[PDB]
Amino acid sequence: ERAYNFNAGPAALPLEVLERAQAEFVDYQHTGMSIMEMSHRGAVYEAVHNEAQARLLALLGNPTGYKVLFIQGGASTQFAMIPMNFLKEGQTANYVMTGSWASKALKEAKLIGDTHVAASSEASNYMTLPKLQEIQLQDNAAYLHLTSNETIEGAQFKAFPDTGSVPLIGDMSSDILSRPFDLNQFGLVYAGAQKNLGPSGVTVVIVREDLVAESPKHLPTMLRYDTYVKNNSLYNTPPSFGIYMVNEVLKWIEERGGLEGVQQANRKKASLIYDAIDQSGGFYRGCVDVDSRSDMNITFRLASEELEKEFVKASEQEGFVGLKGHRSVGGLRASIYNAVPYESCEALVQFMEHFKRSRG
Amino acid sequence: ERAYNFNAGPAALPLEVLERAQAEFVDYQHTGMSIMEMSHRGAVYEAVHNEAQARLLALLGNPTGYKVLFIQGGASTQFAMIPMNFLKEGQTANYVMTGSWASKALKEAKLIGDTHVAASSEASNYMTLPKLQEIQLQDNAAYLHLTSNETIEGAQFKAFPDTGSVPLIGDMSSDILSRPFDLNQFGLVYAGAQKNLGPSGVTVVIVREDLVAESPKHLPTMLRYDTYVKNNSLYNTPPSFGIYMVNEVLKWIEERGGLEGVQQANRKKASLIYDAIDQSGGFYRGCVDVDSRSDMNITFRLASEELEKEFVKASEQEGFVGLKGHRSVGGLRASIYNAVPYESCEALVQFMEHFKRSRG
Ligand SMILES: *Cc1c(COP(=O)(O)O)cnc(C)c1O
Ligand SMILES: *Cc1c(COP(=O)(O)O)cnc(C)c1O
Repeated sequence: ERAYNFNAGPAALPLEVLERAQAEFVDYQHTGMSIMEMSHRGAVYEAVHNEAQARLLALLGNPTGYKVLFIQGGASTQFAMIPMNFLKEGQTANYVMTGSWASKALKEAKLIGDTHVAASSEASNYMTLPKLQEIQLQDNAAYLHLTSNETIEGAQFKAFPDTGSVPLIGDMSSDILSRPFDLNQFGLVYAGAQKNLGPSGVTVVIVREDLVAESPKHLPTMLRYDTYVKNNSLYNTPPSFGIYMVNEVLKWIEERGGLEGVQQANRKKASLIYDAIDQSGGFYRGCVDVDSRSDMNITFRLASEELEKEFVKASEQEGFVGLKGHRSVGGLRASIYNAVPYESCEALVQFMEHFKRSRG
Repeated sequence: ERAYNFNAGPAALPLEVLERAQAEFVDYQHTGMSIMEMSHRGAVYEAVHNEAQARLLALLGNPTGYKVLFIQGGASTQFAMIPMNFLKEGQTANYVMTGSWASKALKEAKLIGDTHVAASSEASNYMTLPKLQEIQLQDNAAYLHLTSNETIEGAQFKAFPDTGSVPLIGDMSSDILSRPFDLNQFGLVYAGAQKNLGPSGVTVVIVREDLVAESPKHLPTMLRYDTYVKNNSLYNTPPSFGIYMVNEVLKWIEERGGLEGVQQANRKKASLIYDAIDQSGGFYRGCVDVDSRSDMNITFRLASEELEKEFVKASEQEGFVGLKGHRSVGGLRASIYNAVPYESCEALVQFMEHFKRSRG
C-alpha cells in the first residue's frame, strides 16, 4: 500500500516523516494549533525554522561562515537571483554545461548580463562529464556555476574544482544531502527541496556570508540575498509548513546515519540498478558513461522506442510511478533519492528482469 | 483544545480542512502516495491544481477572461513583479497610500520605475480611507494599485473605483475571498494565501489575460506573468501541497455558503467585537474611523501602553494567540479571517469585558 515511487520531482518522502507530520498536523505539541496556523515570528515556528538551518549545517560538518536561507520560487528562481546578485557589470557568469538544467541556468543568466561557457559535455551528447580539475577562467569571472547532478540526463559529478577567488556555485537540486561534500569549496549551493529534502515550495540556499554582505541595492527587496541573511529568511512570510517538513526530513537523514550513511545506502540502491542494466546483455543500456553515472537519477534505454513505451505502461500497471524518462533523453529514468527505499529498487530490478524475459 | 487563534498571518485554518488533509496526508485516495510525493505534471496533482483555479473563479461569479495563477514568493514578491510586468518606460505606477502594506508596495515599485501617489490617508494617520470614486490619473498611468485591506492598520475599502483603461490592481492579501467583489473592476488581484486561504508558500494572483498576453521579454522567466499563464503555473515545480490546501479551503468556503455566506458570518464576528469596543465607555478605542473599519483585522487601543501590555499578557495566559498589535499602531489587533470561528470572537469579547472590569 505504498507505491513504488520513482517520481523525479516532487518525489518520495520517508514514510516515517509522513507519519510524524500526519500525527501532529491538526495539533502541534498540544498548542491547539497546527504548525501551519502559527506565526512565523513566534517562538514555536522559529524553533523549527532555526533548527532546520542548524541541522542542515551539521549534516555538512558545520563549517563556519555559511548561512542557510529558505527562499521561495524553486531552483528556477535561483537561476535568475544568482546572476542578479553576483553578475556585476563588466564581469562574466561562467557556466559548466552538462545538460538540461545547466542549459536552463545559463539561459537565465544571459538575461542579466555577460555569460561564458567554461566547460561543456555537449560534444558527448552529455554522456561524458567534463573534466573540471583544470578549467580556465578569467579575472573578470563573477562565479563558476555547475549543476552537481543533471537530473534529466542522469549524470553526476563526484568531485568539484578548486576555483580560488572565483566563487563556485552549485545547483544541487537533485542530489543535495545525498552525499558528503566540502561546503567550503562553494560560495553558494542551492536546491529546490522537492527532490531530496521534502516538499515543494521551499528552496534551500546555503551561502558564504562574506559574499552577500551587501547585495545590489537596485534589486527588488525579495531578490537580494541580504534580505534573507539579515532577516533570517523571515523578512516576509516564509513557506513555513515546507520548512517544517524539511526539518523533519533532516531529522530523518540524521537517523539514517547522516550524509555518509545515506550515501552508502544510495550507492547500494544505485549499484543494484546499474548492475541490472550492465548484466542485461545489452537489453538495457545506460544513457551516460559509467564514470559519469548519477546515484540519484539512473537513465537507461531499451533497443527501441516501442520497447520503452511497453516498459513504461507495464511498469505503471504493476504500480511503478514515474519511470518514463524525459523526451529529450527518451527511455527510462529511475529517480532514487534518499527516501526511495531499497525495497522499491529491488522491485524495480525484479520487474526489469521479468520484463526482459517476457520479451525474450 | 483549539487555541483562540487571532494570528494575523499565517493564521487559522478551518479545523475541518486540517482534519481532511491530516486524514489523507500519508496516503491520498489510495494511491499509495501522499499528495506531496506526486508529480506536478501527473493527473492526480493536476486535478487538484486545476480544481483550485475553477473553484476560486466560481466563488467570484466565474467572470470570463481571467486566469488564476499560483506563484511563489508571497505578496511581497508581487510588489516587484507587478511593476516589473506593467510599469513600462514612460509610464507611472500609481498607488493609493492607506498604510503599511501600501507603503511597502510603493517602495518596491520605485525600484522598477516612475511612481505616483494618487491618493493617501496619511493626513488622517491612516484612520480615514481616501475617497477614490473620483481620483485623477494621467494618460501615462501604468495602473492604479490599492490595498483592499490594510492588515496592520485595520482599515478596509468597501468598494473600488472604476478606472477605465487604467488597470486597477489590488493587494487583497488579508481579505481575499472574504466578500463578494466584481473581479471585472480589476486587471489583477493578488494575495499571499496564508491570511485567508490556507498555507503560506502560495500566492494567488488573478489576472485579466488580455493584460498579460506578452510579458516583457527582458524579465527573468519566473518573473513574467505569461510564464504562469501559458504554462498553467506549472512551468516549474509549484508549491503543490500549498495549492492542495488552498483547494481544500476553497471547498470549505463553498460549504460555508460562498463569499456571500462568509461575508455575513464575518460581519457578525466583526460586529460583536466592534460593539464590545464601542460600548466600552471609551475603555477600548478603535484605531480607525467607523466608516473605514476592516472586518478582517480589528485594531484598537486602551488608555495606555501599560494597559495594552497587561491585555496582551493576560490574553496570552488565557489562551489567546496573536492579539498584540504592530508597534507602528500599538494596542491590539484581532485578526478574524474566514476560518476564525465566531466562538473565538465570543471568547475574545468575554475576555475584553472581564479584563476591563478587572481593571475597574
Ligand atoms: C528540478 C530541478 C530544477 C528546477 O527546480 P524548480 O523548483 O522546479 O524550479 C533545477 N535544477 C535541477 C538540477 C533540478 O533537478
Ligand atoms: C501579509 C501581507 C503582505 C505580505 O505577504 P507575504 O506573503 O508575507 O509577502 C502583503 N500585503 C498585505 C495586505 C498583507 O496582509
